[PDB]
Amino acid sequence: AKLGAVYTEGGFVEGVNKKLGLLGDSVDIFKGIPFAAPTKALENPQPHPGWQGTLKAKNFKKRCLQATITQDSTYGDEDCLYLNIWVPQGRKQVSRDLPVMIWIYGGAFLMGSGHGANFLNNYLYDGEEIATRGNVIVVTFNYRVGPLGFLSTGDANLPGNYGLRDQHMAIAWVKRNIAAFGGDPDNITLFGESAGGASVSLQTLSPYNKGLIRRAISQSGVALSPWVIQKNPLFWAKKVAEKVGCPVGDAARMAQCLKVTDPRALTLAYKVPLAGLEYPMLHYVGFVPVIDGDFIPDDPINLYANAADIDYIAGTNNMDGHIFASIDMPAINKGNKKVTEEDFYKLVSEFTITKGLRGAKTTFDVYTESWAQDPSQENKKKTVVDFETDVLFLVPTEIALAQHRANAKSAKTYAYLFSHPSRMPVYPKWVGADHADDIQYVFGKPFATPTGYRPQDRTVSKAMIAYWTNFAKTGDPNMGDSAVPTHWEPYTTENSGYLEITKKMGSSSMKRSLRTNFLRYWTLTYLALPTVT
Repeated sequence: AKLGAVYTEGGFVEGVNKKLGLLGDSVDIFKGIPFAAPTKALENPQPHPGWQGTLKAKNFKKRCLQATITQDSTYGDEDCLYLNIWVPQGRKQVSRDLPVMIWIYGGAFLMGSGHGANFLNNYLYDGEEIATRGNVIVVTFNYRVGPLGFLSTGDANLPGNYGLRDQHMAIAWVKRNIAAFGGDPDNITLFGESAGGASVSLQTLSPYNKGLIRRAISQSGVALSPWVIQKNPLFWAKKVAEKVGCPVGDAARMAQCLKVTDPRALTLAYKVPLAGLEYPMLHYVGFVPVIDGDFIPDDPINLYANAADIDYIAGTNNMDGHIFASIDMPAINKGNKKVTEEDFYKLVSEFTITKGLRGAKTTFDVYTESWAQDPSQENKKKTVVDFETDVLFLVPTEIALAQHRANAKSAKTYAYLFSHPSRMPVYPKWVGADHADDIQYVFGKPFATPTGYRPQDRTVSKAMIAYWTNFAKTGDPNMGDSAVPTHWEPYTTENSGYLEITKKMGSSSMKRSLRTNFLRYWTLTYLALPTVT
């Protein structure tokens, strides 16, 4: 079929019908639809005026102004609030009442875009595969990142979270306009990975979204992950100020100077160091969401009631912390490099800053019990990985899973562990998936570009897309248009089980207590420890 021209609040818009096979099936593709007025530096996103006639939505638009790969130069543009839609069309009647999935990309909050991940093959967030295979509409979009999206003074001079508002603007635009495209506005499901999953989590927790979101999915990132909230934004806003010439004496004088400073200078202001250096990487991402008593009313841990009727899927990857570990202690991946005990303590010492040497021991005490199964070999090395996976992703996710059940009313809750491997690990037991590995399966890359994947990869992808889009459709990953290889049991304080995703989905796929030992340590004792200042 075909949609042709569609009426949106801002006016008509025309996409591109892409024939999918030869019997009539296709997909309508809109790229570059504006959901918010061009942006003013460090100012909240505003409504879009509209345009006259028909907007030709055939090409992606610029990603938001952001640092480049080498933090050498900048690419993008401040006129980036655009979104793209994919609508699976059948052979007769155009589609209607389709669940709607809105993707929110990650990138440590410093970079990314709706088309974001790309190359000479094909962009990674293309929603054609998810759209057509799950019979759902897919929206991707851009939101301000880096200083321009999260610079904040920690008060009203410069509140921060401009990026989160952009997300909000697009989710709202979808709510009021996705019907014209054949989507069910009361069935919007948000999904994202890393900063994307933290963002999905933060949006479900914000009162600004009352009545907008029906369900949500956090892939390796929830609002509780330690890297998500910037506890001392002002410090950061000063660093930028210095570098760009603004006075760092009055919070209010420096904020108006920054609003006028060249957007590009602000973007390049701060530069994250090399690769193997001084501290852990967490200590380096600074431009992030902030607890502003407005969009994020209080610490996210006290906001879950706001997600009481939002079904929720949250999970992490097998070796989610691998790559981060491999930068704070390169030894991990060298079959001839030693892993010290003093080293690992220097590290956990860093992740436990706000808890003094006390909190450094307690943590060190818990993670070290290895009766040296491998003082410096396959074991103590992996515990370095598990420390990173736990702090950055597993534990925060488990705390959010629980906090979401404990506040549930109608909301169902589901957890997962992604363990399918895409590459030979270093050690034969460290088999699994690294950070971000899940994206390509959720986006159906094994089908998109079959030639770059193994049959097993296609199998994992087909399963994950089926679960995600049955969930988007009914709130039950098990129920919908796609068969799933195995029943996925809802998370409850009691059962508190998760589904392990691998190439061999079976009944033993449903696991339970995952290191309840550390979850327990962290929540029961570390958290209640005295925060030294």
